[PDB]
Amino acid sequence: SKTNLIVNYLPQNMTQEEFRSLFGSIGEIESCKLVRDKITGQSLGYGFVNYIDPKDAEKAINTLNGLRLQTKTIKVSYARPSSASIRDANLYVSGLPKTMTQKELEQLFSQYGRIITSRILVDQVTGVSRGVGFIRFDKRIEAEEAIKGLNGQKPSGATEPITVKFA
RNA sequence: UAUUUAUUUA
Repeated sequence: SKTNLIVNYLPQNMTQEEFRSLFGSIGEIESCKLVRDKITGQSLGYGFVNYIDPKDAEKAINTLNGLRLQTKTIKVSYARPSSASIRDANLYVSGLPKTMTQKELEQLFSQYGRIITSRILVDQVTGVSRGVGFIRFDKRIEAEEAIKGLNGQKPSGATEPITVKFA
């Protein structure tokens, strides 16, 4: 992209001043906004930062993505143009073979579009995959196509079909 | 089985 970034997985405890201070350390900011619930005013876990110089947005991604704050590992990337088309593109998947890795899950789902995020849930105790997870596509239409082409199907070597639905 | 609960901001 260019100068506008979206920062995800922000700690519930982080303040906008800390937000601006952390990203302000990279370079001049034209504006930034820790997103908050319109009624409660509490942080929603993410925010945006728009740099003056695109080279700084690049440096922000290169240096701050993966930074661990409190219980979070923040993610820094380019904000896609705000559009209703990117909303509601998150899927809930179950029945996956527990042998499946996240790399394989994305390879499976990527046939239908650009993946923004993927996550396979694991058991705290045994540590074994639970065969469930989430996949968020770039476009709602891509998620709809994945539901149609993957719900009730059996992946590559699977013996059991999987369920795909909007989160 | 709902995520590092929560990726598009008067």
